[PDB]
Amino acid sequence: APKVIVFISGSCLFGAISRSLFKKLPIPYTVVLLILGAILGVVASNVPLVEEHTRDVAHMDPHVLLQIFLPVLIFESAFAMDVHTFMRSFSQVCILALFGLVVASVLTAVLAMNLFNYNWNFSEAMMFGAIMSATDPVAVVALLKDLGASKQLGTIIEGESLLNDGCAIVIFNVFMKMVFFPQLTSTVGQNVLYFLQVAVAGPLWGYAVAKVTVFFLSHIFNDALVEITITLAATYLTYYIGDIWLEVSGVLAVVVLGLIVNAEKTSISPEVEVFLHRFWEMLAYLANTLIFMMVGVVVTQKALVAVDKMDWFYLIILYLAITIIAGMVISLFSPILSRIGYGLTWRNAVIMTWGGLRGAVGLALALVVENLAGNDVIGSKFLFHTAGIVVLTLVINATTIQTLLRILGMSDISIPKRLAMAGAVRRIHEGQNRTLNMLKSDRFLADADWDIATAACEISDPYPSPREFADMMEEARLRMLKAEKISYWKQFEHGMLAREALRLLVQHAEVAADEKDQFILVDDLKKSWQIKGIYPWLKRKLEDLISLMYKICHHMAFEVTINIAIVLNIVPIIMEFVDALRISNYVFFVIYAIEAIVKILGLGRHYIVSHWNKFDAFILVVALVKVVKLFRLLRGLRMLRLTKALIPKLILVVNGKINNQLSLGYDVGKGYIIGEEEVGKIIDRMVDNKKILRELKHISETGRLQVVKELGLLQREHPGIAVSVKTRQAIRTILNHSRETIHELQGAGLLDEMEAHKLELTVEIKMKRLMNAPSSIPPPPPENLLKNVSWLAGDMKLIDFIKARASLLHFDYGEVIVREGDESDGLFLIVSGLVKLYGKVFEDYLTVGNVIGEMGVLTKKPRNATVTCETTVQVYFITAEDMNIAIDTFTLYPSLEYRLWRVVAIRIATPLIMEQMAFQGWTQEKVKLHLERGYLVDLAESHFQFNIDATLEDVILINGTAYNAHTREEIRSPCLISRTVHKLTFQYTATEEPRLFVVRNAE
Amino acid sequence: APKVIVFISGSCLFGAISRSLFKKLPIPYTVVLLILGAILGVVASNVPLVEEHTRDVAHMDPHVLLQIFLPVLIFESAFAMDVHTFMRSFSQVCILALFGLVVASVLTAVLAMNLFNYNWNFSEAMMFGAIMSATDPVAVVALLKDLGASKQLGTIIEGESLLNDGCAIVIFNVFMKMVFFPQLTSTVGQNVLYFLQVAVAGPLWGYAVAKVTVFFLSHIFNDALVEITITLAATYLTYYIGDIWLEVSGVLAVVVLGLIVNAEKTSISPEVEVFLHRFWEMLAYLANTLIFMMVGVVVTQKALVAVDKMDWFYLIILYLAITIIAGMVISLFSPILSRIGYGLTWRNAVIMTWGGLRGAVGLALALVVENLAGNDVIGSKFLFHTAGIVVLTLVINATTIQTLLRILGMSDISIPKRLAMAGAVRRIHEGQNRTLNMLKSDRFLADADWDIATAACEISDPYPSPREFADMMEEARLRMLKAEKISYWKQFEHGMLAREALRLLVQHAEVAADEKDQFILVDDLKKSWQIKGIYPWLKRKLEDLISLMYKICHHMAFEVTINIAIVLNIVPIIMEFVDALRISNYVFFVIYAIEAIVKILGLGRHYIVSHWNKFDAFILVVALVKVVKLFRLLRGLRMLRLTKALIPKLILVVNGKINNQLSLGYDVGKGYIIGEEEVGKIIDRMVDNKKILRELKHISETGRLQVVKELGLLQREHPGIAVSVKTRQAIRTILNHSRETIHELQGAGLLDEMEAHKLELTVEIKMKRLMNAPSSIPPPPPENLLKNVSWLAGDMKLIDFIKARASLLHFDYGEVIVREGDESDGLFLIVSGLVKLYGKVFEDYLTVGNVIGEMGVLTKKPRNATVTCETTVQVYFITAEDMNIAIDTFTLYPSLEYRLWRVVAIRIATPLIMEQMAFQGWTQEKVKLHLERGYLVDLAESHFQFNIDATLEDVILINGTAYNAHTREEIRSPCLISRTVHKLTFQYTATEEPRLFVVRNAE
Repeated sequence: APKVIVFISGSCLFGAISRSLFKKLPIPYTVVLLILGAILGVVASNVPLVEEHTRDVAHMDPHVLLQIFLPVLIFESAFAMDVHTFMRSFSQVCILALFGLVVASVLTAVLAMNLFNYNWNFSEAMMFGAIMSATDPVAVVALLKDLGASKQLGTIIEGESLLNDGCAIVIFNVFMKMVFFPQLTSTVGQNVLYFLQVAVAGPLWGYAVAKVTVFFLSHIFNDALVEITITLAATYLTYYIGDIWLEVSGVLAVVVLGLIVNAEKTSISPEVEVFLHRFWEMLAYLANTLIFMMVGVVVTQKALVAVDKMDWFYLIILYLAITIIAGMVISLFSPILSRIGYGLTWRNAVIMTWGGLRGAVGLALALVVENLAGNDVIGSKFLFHTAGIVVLTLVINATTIQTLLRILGMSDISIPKRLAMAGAVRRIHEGQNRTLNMLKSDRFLADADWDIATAACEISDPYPSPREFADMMEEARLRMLKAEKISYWKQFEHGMLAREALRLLVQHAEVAADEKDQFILVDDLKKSWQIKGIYPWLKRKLEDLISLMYKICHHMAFEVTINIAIVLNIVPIIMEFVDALRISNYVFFVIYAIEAIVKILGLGRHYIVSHWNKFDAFILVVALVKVVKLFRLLRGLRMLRLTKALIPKLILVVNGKINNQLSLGYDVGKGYIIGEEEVGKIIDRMVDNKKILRELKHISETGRLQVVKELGLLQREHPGIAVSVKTRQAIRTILNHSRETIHELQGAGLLDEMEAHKLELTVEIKMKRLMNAPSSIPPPPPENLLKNVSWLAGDMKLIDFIKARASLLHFDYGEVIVREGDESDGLFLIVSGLVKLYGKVFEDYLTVGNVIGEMGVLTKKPRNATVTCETTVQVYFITAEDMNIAIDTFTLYPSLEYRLWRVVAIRIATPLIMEQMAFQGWTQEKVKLHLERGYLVDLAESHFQFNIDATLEDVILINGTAYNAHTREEIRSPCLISRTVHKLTFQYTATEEPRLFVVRNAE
Repeated sequence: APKVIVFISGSCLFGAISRSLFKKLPIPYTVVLLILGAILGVVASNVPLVEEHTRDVAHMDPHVLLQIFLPVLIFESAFAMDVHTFMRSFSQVCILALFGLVVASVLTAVLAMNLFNYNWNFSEAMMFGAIMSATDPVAVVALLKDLGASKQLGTIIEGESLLNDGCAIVIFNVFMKMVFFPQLTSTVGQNVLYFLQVAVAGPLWGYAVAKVTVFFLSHIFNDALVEITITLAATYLTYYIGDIWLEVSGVLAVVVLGLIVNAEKTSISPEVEVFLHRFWEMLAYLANTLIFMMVGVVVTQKALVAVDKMDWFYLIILYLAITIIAGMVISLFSPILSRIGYGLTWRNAVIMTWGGLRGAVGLALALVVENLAGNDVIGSKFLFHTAGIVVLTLVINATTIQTLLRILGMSDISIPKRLAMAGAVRRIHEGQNRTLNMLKSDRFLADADWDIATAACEISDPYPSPREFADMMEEARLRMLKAEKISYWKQFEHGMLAREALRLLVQHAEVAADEKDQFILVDDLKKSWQIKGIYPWLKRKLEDLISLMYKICHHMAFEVTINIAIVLNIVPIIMEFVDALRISNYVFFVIYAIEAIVKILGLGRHYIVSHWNKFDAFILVVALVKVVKLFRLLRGLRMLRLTKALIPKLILVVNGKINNQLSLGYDVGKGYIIGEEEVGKIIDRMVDNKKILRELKHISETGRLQVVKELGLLQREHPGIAVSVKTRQAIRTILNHSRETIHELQGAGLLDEMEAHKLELTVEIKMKRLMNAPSSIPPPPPENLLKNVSWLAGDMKLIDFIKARASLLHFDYGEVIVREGDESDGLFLIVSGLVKLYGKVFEDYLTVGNVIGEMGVLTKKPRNATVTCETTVQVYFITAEDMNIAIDTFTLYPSLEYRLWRVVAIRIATPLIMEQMAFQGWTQEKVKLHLERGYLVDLAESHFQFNIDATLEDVILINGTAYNAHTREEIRSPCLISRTVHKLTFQYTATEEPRLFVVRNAE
């Protein structure tokens, strides 16, 4: 009976000890595992009891390593990494990784032939080179994450190393079959078929299983166990079907699964994500520690009795050569691949060519070779050289990478840490001092040991002239970039931005920051919503043209019955090409009679269908009838009916792809617009030069106008996808705000924990259902647009009155609707097309669902902005006389005048509160939500005098000329009343009736 | 080769299907698993291919069920439940569960003897009863959690059922050995020793392994993988060592390990807790579904071919009998055990005697019996009756428990849902409507489909006269209880309360709520800090009196060298009772010479120690020397030096127990005091009767005074533990507030996600290090108390000046220190003892570290409260003339006068802002932290006139008479200035100087 408990338990304990005790040291903890295994190996070589307890795990079957350890170690790497940045340039990175591994393997094999004195063939040398061409970027990515070189460079090298490991395993298997099992006699055509089976069919199987898994996972709500078990069983079944068919070369399939399931994380609950990540991390950790222990013991016991001085000399030469060729491949390949957008600097190339640590994949392959070799010296040489190279890398490179980085670019933390991390630690210290001073004046903690608290609560920092004009210009540019980054992050924390859009925006900000003089250029951002114009649009266009029983027999299972008949009939169809013939013939005749009477009924359909009717008639003609062997399969061509119902599914999937691109484009554009709008208000009081601030305002306005025009045209091009994405945005905003309300209720004590958990559960169910919505919502008719206006919704009589007196107007390109200075003819409502509103110095673009001329119909003022049609525009026109009639008709508390004045009041009051800036962090959304709570009260009830309390947070003058009760303080609209005022009255003037907007505090 | 992949995969798939499809249905999903297994069993009995694919998992070895399935199913139940309420009355619940299972098993066995026609012995019948005496409370606890009957009743029944399952397994094994393996022979002594091995040694082994595991887990910081692997390996090794020694009776050891590890959750990171809980949940889920599938197929294939009508009749009679005896045991046992503090009602007893569902433990035992029986009909009868009883319970009881509850107590949701859940949903709806109205007036989402958003964003509700005087009295009492519960929850969310203290307080509130007329009585709360007065205090007292080389050779390894020598010498000592004798004798002689020269050196220690020197001399006398066999072990009695170093460890563990009790007591007392203090201010403006509010204020004041006096005496009794717990409270408060500051920085965009993660990591490391602090911090000397005063700290010259002129006064019980009306002699500082400050109608208790008479030395006003010594009090006295000299000496910006005025200003201004309550949700802590930011500015610099801005949040008049610039507004101190005021000036009056406190808004 084999003894394994002590070895596994001791490996776990020693891994914990080495992991905890080598946290601070720069050396990796795995070399400690290697030396511990070496000591255990020499002890077992001396002591027989330790040998008995060690021999059953130290010398295992090679299929344990090939079938259990390597799939886990590769799947954890594939599953752990983020893919949304790596899968943008997936094909090119795949090509780069494959080419690099192939060339490095060939140079290592040539070195193994000419330099080494062992009589080694090309197959043995190529397996040798494939072993020593598998790297590990863990140190490089760890030291590049915190240094802030790029978040788009660690993912690239991570994915490249993952593909490197996969192809290294594949070629190792290909050459191991030739070396150790030479009885096989596959030909050139068989080799080509095997290459097609490995490099194409495997990833396709993994992709299909992954797609089915996400499809079934998206329909499970509030069940963590079902999702976890389904995901794990799908992983095992993918591995098993790949393993029994492609042997160890069928790892690529599971790799693909690990990527695809990682990409579609929205169908997986976050608790399921964290559980699966920790699960696979623990499995890979156990495999890693076991591999290092067993290679240590088996390299001390066996491979250290057949070594000479020439072996050590060859190990040193090979260590030099692998570094030389690792530099050579990146020198000859990476500068050509400048299309990545992450062009190599002098520091980055040397960092990623020096931190090429070796890992446990090559050690496992060397273990497999040593097990398969037997008593031959080839396994001993393989294990000795692989272990020596791993040791040399893990010492020298892993300890000297930081020193090399300091030599290259001083390893300096730069500004992000120089200043930011200083602010936080200074204000954290001040808050802690304030809390401690509050605690010292308590009544119950007055006897606490304050030395202990003070010492154990503080934290530590982890880390005129043209020249003057250029200096303030650079300072203002850096300040604007910093403020834009703050705005993007604040938009993220409120749930108004997705993670990918925020990452794109901050990547553009960081790219523009380190340049000498470059702001956020629209051309870099334009590659977020322009990606629709590829083959998906053409494919959707091509499929658009292709597409008593049609209504009475119509149901959710009308054609599904025929589809079920096809699915039931494929099984007797498919057995002919792969006794029981009589029953199959009888059911064939029954189904043929059924479809014959179906076609007889369809003869009354007036032959409307052109393709499907002809194909069904041909099918019936074939079914009604050595040519017998041919006719046995000729009747089996009855799959012409599946492609009739498959066209909508392909249309749906191309709609999903277009929507997935358009959502990211819209998020990027909206975030940029909001960031510029906030930064223009922020930088107004932080610049001490009129020319500099004028230039900054000009460039910001130009960029914002270009972005908004492009977004409007993108909406115009395809309405269904735009309506779908905007609806999803609105629903996400509402759900996020309701979740915030739930959390605020829970914090105030008014909600128990279980009640809050139930409400949060309902909110998450609604979010998961929203994330699987239709990807193309049809645009609404203009009547729905007229009925859904903010000041018209809810009143059926008013809706009928306005709809009866409204007219439709159509305008072409270049027409002018209304010029400046003219009297207000009426009120517009854009229902189709973009339009440009320009006047006095300002210019904006209005799109569908927008209203023009509310101020003109309210205050009877002349127009002040010319409106020109950018496209063919359809508008709704309401005459001003009808608007006056409707105003004088409705006299309820939700008055037409009241709502009409409230809308323009909020619209004119938001910029004043934004420009005020008596605080910080007052975003446009939270300013708008603060102004929404406020209301205006007519002065007729209060005898034209208002008494000011301090319960108001802000008071704004939206109309007329103010007159306070002290010295008749006179102010002009629109203006934010000065903080130091008193109670104000008003005089009834028939020419102008002033009105004001007052906002209370939060209850 | 066996085929198992299809069966396991289909079991997982069918479990997912049944679990998802039967969420809404009231029936449990496991009966669907049973019918699916039955259909598969009849198909395999017909079709041979399905039989080949089913027979290898359907008919497994019984040791797979005994060694893998039952340990997992019991450990998951033990590990999942919370224990801090169940382990309060652990021994009594254990006794109750054991007695109930024993009697019910007896009753069942008698029924299986007399009624059934099978010739069954006592052992077979007792194994039958042990199989059918194992229940499952899952439905009862699920329907009692949401109903809100009691949070202290679900845990009790959960633990009782867990112990029931464990003892059922134990007795099943005991009788299965007698039934199926009768070759063994048992005596009285052998059976007694086996009982001692099972019922004592196993739980002790589990407890010891658990203690070692928590000890090693508490020293690991920032390593999830190490903690997870150590915990899982500890679980396996506990199971293995218990297994190979006790067979299936190691479940007690693994249950003890699960409970003890779950109790000590503070040494385990929360991510580790959630991972381990999900891991064991998934394992138990797989075991459950597999067991139900194979019992279905086996009962269909085998047990359904040997049944008669009499078998069904006996099944019905047994189903009635098990319910009858389940009622009988709870009728005869539970009313006696009413000492737990959770008495049984009429509804609860019937609910917990009707919802006795059967589970997979009994099914697994029946499968084991069926496997062991062979071709005998006993296994068929066992499986048939067990499966029938499980089916009948899972249908009838699991579907009719809700109907029975609605018959008993209407299953009505009561008030907590009637009102609370209505407020939240109404408010949530209003917030959603506000957000939607904000979104409709946007510029980019103006074309969204608002019908879809409106329909998919709304949520649904889950659910004079004495009589008049009594009505308002009841309304006021319910309002006070609700406000107290809100205050306790708000204290929890701020981190000022622990979970156990909050649970105790809300349990007392709910207990007092449903009574006719009963407030929060101090006697119920007194059982939180009175639990010190048990044997731990006496044990600590008894151990207190027991306890050139002592300093020069002293180090961290001085006596540890001798301890290491003892640890090295036990191995040659212990082998005598269990060739190599010469080396052992030589090292014995070497160690004896070493300790002889140690005693020679110790001869110069003047023979100071009495016990240890005598024992060491006796050890040396023994070591310097068929009696040879006795002397071979006589020299082995050298374990008298470990108990010298073991006394401090036992003192430390009893200190830890005392501290663990005292922390809960202090938290309960502090939370009650704060809740009463807030509720007294809240209810002031919510009561419309002077008599009712006077009575409520009187009872609240009496309770608060009693609690604060008891807490002061508890501090007085033992200073070290009190200082330790108060220091831990202060450090926890500071760390929580710093974490809040980090989150607020992250929300405002000024901190990146990675920087915030690093700062949070440092905060969690500090919290984990704080949770493992010493449990007895020595009290400070009075000099440290004088140097740590809030208005004296930081100034070394002032500290020296005050310390030079301070005197120490000692007073006994009953003395009066200063009476009312007398002139202020000076300033006090309590450094030892409790003291009572009573005067004018008010009365309070002051403890160490408190200052009396600051107002008297500031404003030179006569004393207004007599101060009487409740105990022997040591105080620090500073003369008033020296205080005046110090005031007139220091003239820097931190003035003594300014600091004293700020302290008394915050002290006098906190109640005014507390009473104002302009915005609800104002806690005392937040009011204090808001007042801390404010400062007072002297009127001499501003020419005795102050200009009011609206940048102030609150203005308070702490001294003098105010005189505004309008009508010379006159107000008297202390008073909160009316919100409607203007800029005020002041006149220089030599007799009294008005001073005021102004607080700005948040930047």
